[PDB]
Amino acid sequence: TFTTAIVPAAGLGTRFLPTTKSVPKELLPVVDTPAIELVADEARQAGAERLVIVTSPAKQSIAAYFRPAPELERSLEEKGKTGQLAKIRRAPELLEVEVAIQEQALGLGHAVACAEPNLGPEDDVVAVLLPDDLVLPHGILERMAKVRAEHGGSVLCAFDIPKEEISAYGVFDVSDTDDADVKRVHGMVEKPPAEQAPSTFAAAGRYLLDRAIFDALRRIEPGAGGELQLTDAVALLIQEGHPVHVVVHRGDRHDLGNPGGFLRAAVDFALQDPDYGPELRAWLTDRIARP
Amino acid sequence: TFTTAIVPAAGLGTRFLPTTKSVPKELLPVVDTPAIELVADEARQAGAERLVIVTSPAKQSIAAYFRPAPELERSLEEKGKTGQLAKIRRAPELLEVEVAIQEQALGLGHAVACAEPNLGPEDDVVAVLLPDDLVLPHGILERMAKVRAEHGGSVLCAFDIPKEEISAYGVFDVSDTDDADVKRVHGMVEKPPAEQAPSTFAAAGRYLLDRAIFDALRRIEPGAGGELQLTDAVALLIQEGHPVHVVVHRGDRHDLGNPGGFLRAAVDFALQDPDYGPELRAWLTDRIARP
Ligand SMILES: O=c1ccn([C@@H]2O[C@H](COP(=O)(O)OP(=O)(O)O)[C@@H](O)[C@H]2O)c(=O)[nH]1
Ligand SMILES: O=c1ccn([C@@H]2O[C@H](COP(=O)(O)OP(=O)(O)O)[C@@H](O)[C@H]2O)c(=O)[nH]1
Ligand code: NA
Repeated sequence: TFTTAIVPAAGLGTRFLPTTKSVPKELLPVVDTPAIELVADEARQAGAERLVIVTSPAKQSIAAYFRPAPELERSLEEKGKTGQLAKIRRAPELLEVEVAIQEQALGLGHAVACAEPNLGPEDDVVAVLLPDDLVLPHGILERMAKVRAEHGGSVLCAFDIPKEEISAYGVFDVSDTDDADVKRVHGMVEKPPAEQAPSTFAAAGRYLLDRAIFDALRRIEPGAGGELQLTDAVALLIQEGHPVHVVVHRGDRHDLGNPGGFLRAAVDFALQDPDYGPELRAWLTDRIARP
Repeated sequence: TFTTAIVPAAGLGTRFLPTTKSVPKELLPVVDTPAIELVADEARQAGAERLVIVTSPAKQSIAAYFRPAPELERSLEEKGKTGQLAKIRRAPELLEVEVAIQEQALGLGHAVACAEPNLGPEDDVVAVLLPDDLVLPHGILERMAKVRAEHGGSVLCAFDIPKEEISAYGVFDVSDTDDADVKRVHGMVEKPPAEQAPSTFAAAGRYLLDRAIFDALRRIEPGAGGELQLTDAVALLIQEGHPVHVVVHRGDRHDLGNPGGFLRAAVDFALQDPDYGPELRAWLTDRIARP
């Protein structure tokens, strides 16, 4: 049981210039649907009632997407576009949405800290979903919530990636529990060489964090500019005997962080859509047989 | 010889809801570059010195895209990201851009009519580029200008589409000239059944229009709700003996009007981009051979 999910959405998306000069990265469509909607939908399916979106001053339009649009709805109703009407009603009815402002892009720990004013006394634990990761099928947070129910404390997420390929990620130092997909976390190493990787478990952008994380984020050594390393806040909770576990995702994943990975997501989803799939698959079938 | 290009961009992209509730269709990226920049570049490559973008009040932001971004530019300089800096300076430096408002989306003829106040004393001919078409590899307007230099009057654009796939388009009733890719236009049929199509030449969204089109757009019978169609204006000029020719494009084209056509564009470009091609091709080889 968490009721509040936090989405850190305050980057620029340099890798998507020049589009992200004018469009927030999180509003970019996967086929026809903004990435932020796909992440809100995952959060709702795992039981979120509220979504706190952390954004920069210039990207406040992310949240405006989740507000009703009576005029557009009326216009669409008047033209009998009932299918398109349902699509625009979906995000505003998923859950309650609020914005927290991160004044400057000081990193992920700082972003999470910026959400604390939006929490209530009922928020003993909060979900955190990074919008550049899609984790499929939906439900990693449900597996994580079961871990929290049995062990208390905080829960993280990993992908299983061979050591030869993991050096770009944070890698957990782990030991076994009674469940093979659930590991006790002793720590994390940033970007180990293959030979020094403590495991094949690479950190993924899903979190179920005890409310104690906020106090840990205030107690850690800030960075040069005021960057608060979420990883250091987790290490502090560990040192103070807070239970931290990880669930290993065994499904598919997509990385919306660069245009290449984004395009893979979009093709993957379009090919399953009966409106787009057949005609795109036939086109692709010929396109890739030629230069 | 034209210096002004008009881009009608005032539709809602219904086919891209729910994204187009918040993001103008014409700012959506093809790999990482907004559609509108690709169209602007085609215009500039045909010798346009000015872009008049016709848009709705809701979609004026398509304007800011073409403005300098000082703080963003300085940030990239400071980080030494010379290649990304060039990406964001490309659009503002392509050509002069201005905006004309279409208050309500009453059709393409009405949209073109909205750009008339932006014309100066030398705009005897104007280019029109529909932003949902890409004409590859090198556009077509330079070829159209040559036709206008030979014959006077106005020039249209067609794709060569088999009769059994042509029924979604306007189809020209034509006769031959000396040049196999230039036809004399006698008329245009809307959405003929295959067996009735007067040719395989489907109307494409490029035009080189004599200034006389604005008077034709004033004299044609408005629609049920005030919809002027460019079609009726062209037919009226033809009736009055205005010469109308069409150039048949034989190269490639993309349709950015729907999510399917848009992804085909993105995959086409990414496969030719060395940053994505080889790996994307293999990904695609596997992906299309499974549901
Ligand atoms: O809510 C957030 C999300 C990210 N970031 C930071 O902003 C950058 C993320 O940029 P993004 O994820 O948009 O990717 P880019 O394309 O800019 O590299 C990194 O420095 C993150 O630490 C942040 O401060 N707040
Ligand atoms: O500048 C323009 C461009 C289009 N339209 C009209 O708007 C509709 C098309 O909208 P759009 O091209 O965005 O496509 P959609 O996704 O809505 O079908 C057609 O009736 C066009 O004639 C318009 O009034 N002004
Ligand atoms: Na560019």
